[PDB]
Amino acid sequence: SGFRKMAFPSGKVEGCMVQVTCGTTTLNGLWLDDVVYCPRHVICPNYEDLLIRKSNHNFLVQAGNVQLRVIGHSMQNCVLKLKVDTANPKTPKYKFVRIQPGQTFSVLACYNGSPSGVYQCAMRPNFTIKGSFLNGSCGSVGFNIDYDCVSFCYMHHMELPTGVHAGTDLEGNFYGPFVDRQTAQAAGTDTTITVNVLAWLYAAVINGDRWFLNRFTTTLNDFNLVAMKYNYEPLTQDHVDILGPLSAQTGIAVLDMCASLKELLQNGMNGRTILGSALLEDEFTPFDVVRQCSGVTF
Amino acid sequence: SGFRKMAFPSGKVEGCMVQVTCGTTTLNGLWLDDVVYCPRHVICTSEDMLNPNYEDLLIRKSNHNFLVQAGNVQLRVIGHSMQNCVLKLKVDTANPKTPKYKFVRIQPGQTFSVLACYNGSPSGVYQCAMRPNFTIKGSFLNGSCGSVGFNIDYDCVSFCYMHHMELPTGVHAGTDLEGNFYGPFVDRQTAQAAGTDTTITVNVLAWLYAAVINGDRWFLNRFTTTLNDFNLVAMKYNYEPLTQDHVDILGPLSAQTGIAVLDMCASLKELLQNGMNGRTILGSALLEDEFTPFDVVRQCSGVTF
Ligand SMILES: CC1(CS(=O)(=O)N2Cc3ccc(Cl)cc3[C@H](C(=O)Nc3cncc4ccccc34)C2)CS(=O)(=O)C1
Ligand SMILES: CC1(CS(=O)(=O)N2Cc3ccc(Cl)cc3[C@H](C(=O)Nc3cncc4ccccc34)C2)CS(=O)(=O)C1
Ligand SMILES: [Cl-]
Repeated sequence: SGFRKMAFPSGKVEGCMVQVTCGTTTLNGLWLDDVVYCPRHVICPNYEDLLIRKSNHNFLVQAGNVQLRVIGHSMQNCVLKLKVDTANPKTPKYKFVRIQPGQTFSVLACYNGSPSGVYQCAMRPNFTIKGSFLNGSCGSVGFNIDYDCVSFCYMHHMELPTGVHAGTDLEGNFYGPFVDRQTAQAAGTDTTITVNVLAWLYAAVINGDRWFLNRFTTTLNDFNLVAMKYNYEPLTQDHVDILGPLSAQTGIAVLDMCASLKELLQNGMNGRTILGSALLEDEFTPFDVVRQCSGVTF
Repeated sequence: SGFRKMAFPSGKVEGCMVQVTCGTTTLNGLWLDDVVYCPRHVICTSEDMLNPNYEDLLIRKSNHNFLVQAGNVQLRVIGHSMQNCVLKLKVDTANPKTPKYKFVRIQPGQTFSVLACYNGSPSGVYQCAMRPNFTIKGSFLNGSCGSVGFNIDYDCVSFCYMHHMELPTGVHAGTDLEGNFYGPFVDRQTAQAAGTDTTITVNVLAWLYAAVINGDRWFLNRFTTTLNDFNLVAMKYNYEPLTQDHVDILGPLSAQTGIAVLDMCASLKELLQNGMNGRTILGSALLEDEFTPFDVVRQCSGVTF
């Protein structure tokens, strides 16, 4: 029993965190094999003009108490790739993956190449993440683990005026319409991840919370007409198919649970909670619910 | 900016998790130097759990009855002893991944990270608090016994909890690493229930100061209160009494934000009376009590917004 916001064990990622310094800027880098990956703004804009003026010895890379020697450098989109002399002996099995909004991941927040905390979060529909970062956190990474392979999906770059965060995949492509520079940019209006709220309602049923269930069902079209009015993402047939296993386990059809979500949206909770929460939670995917309500290990 | 429920990086603890098997029971163990620590109920059958005599069950065992597995390697058990509700298995190999560590016993209201494991393999990490009734609201399934709670201060891992059992309400009970249970609980399947739970007042206050540091002041008022009048009101909402020690501990956050502890106490009294009125505090519609004053200073900036 119990339902917590759970992150993946961070050990395989901790062994990759390094400190990168260029002049007066200090941020975090990801050391995989003989390459250190970090935000290109560490050189700060015309990034190719700023980069051509730098030499290998201008980049100071520190792994623990050891200084790594930079022997080459190149840029790929908004990420800087620093070739080093030493391959990381702690390099795990890994892949670089680009996630979609609504997907969740673990974040290992670092300052000065040292990991300080781990938390779970989701890529919002507006492509921002509601993270917890201070100055020096740039270059901190987001990841998922599938068996023994770490899938790197996010690298932190900046904070927006509303306190939310923006970053790139590990190939340096931004999530969202953002740019790496000091300019007027704001997060778009955000929406609730409908397939995630539904998965979290199934997790509540699994843990013995059934007060919100009703005898009613709905059509997918009628549900979406209601959901659009509460700034909820449209629910697709793919989402319905993905919720199939949880529907079969609890005996509650996906459209049956949608009628419960419609009633919660029009009437509220009435002084009640679901899994210790007075809000409808949208940062657990259907896979996160199945993984936590089973013993999947790494 | 931002305020998340943050756990400590789990790497130093992952390198200590092992699988312990005794007959038909399989659970987790903590391998530190040449000793593996695990719940003593690994020697029990499900029947035994009603009224087990652990001393009588242990005397009948030999070193080779305990199978210890670290990754794909089998560790050899060369000795065994019992210390309260924990079994200590002496092994023939010291853990090369042993971090700098200490065994600490925490008090209710304190927080810690939990590395949940099944079959000696870590599956997830989460943050939680020791409740006033000495239980923890964890996320554990069968096979999680022996999973540990910890804090990492500087490069040292302070082990404070080892998981032993799930009570009938879904809450969890366990021991410190010296095998002493937190709460009036026993490693017996007897009729035992968690005491009435209460809100950790000093933690809710710390969390209100974290919201002021992040720029939110909608809940503040022009009133103050006496400590006694605050406690008479707080008791009525099942909130823990606030002591002078708690007031002293909140001093740094009070000095940083410019809001006296008893003025923050007045704002809490008002929140309990009125509710939130469709508003949230740090993305939450409930008053949060699983962040200590130390957690807030650690996570939040030193500059108020
Ligand atoms: C104070 C702000 C950030 S900044 O001006 O300090 N900043 C400019 C800048 C521009 C482009 C790029 Cl790619 C990166 C950056 C940097 C940046 O965002 N860093 C930070 C990342 N994460 C958390 C941060 C918490 C506090 C301060 C900096 C944080 C530094 C936040 S705001 O109100 O939108 C402006
Ligand atoms: C299913 C229950 C636990 S048990 O009867 O399987 N159990 C008895 C017992 C007694 C004392 C001691 Cl020290 C240990 C144990 C064991 C125990 O609690 N195991 C477990 C630990 N943590 C999470 C668990 C989630 C599900 C199942 C087992 C879990 C085995 C929970 S309940 O509904 O109140 C009965
Ligand atoms: Cl303590």
